[PDB]
Amino acid sequence: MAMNGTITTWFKDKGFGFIKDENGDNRYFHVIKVANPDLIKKDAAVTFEPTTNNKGLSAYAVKVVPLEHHHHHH
Repeated sequence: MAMNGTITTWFKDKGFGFIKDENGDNRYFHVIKVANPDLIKKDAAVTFEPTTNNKGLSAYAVKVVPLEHHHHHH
């Protein structure tokens, strides 16, 4: 459950985006399902577990690769 991919579309207003699976499956992940802060996003690299729409399989512990920089907020 540790695969690499990239963000193809992102809806920050809706709090999720779309990522292409190594398996060729195009599926969406939610900022809540991301282990890294929802305040940190970048399309240049993601690591995630394979999943489907929330009608079948669920997703959790998604990791987005940082740019060696972050900020702390309340």
